[PDB]
Amino acid sequence: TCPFYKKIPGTGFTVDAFQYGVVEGCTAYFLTHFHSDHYAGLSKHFTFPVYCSEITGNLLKNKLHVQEQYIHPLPLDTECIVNGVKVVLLDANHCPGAVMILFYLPNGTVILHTGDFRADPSMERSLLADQKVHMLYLDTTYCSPEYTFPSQQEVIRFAINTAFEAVTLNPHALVVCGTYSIGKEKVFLAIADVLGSKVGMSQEKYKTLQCLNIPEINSLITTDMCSSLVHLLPMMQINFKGLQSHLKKCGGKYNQILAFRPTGWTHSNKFTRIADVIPQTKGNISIYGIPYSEHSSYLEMKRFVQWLKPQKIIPTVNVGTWKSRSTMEKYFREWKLEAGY
Ligand code: NI
Repeated sequence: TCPFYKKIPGTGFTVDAFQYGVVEGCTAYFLTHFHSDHYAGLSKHFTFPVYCSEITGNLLKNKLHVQEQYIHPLPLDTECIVNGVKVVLLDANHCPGAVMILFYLPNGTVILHTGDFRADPSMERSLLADQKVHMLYLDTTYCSPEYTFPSQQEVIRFAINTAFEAVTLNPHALVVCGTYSIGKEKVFLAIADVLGSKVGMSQEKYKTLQCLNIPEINSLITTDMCSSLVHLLPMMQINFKGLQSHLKKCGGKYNQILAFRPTGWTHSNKFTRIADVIPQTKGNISIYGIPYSEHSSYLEMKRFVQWLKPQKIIPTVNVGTWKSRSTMEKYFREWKLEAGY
């Protein structure tokens, strides 16, 4: 059935709850971002109001074929009334089009649902600063102190410097980047830019990217693989067998591949600095695993919550085991006791 943590009290609202059939009592279905664990169940057959950002709304229409009449895009940073309740969408610093939702309940309670987010100090100067939030529905993906990772800017600098050196030493090397969803576009775009190439990809993936309102996008991507020296492929194909295969396809235009796998966290983070990362190599193929995250580190999540000072926290991730639930709850208490709320 629909879990309680997908339901917003005192409203007829749900959040990221599209795989339970008709949810009894639900008058509006909010969608925080276009990732499949969250949109699961949507299709052209859906006949209830969907509320979301403009970008998420472009992907609903084009990729899932949801009917225009049921898509209700809202602008960010703007007080909006939905079925008699004041809401606000905010940038979640996750993938394109990803939002957090502020609900202002008729009774005076204020609820923030983060969706999926990477907490940032810039959030402390949005409309969140203007009033008190009583309840926080929190993206707890990396809610444990072992989860450190570098800034996004540091990771992109590593990737750009690595690719530029490799191709300047060998102008017949190909660069390949993995993808399985929207997000982490800066990886392949920043590498393409430093190399003076467009990024080459399949028709399906090009269509996906053309929904994202990225400025000057026609100048950065293409479906002509032959004219491009940065290729995007399915994350599944980022391994030695899949890469040798792909190299054969290019017809002797290239004699080396340098590939990037943007992972979330991986255990070499607890030991290794970004400056010290190394590839796995077999022959003329090298694969780099780089920790580009679009979720909060443990310290970023902690700072956000200690700034916000909510009265109650409802986790939306890792809720499936008693061990994880009990661990999260202990961090919440530490944080509250250290900060004094
Ligand atoms: Ni997500």
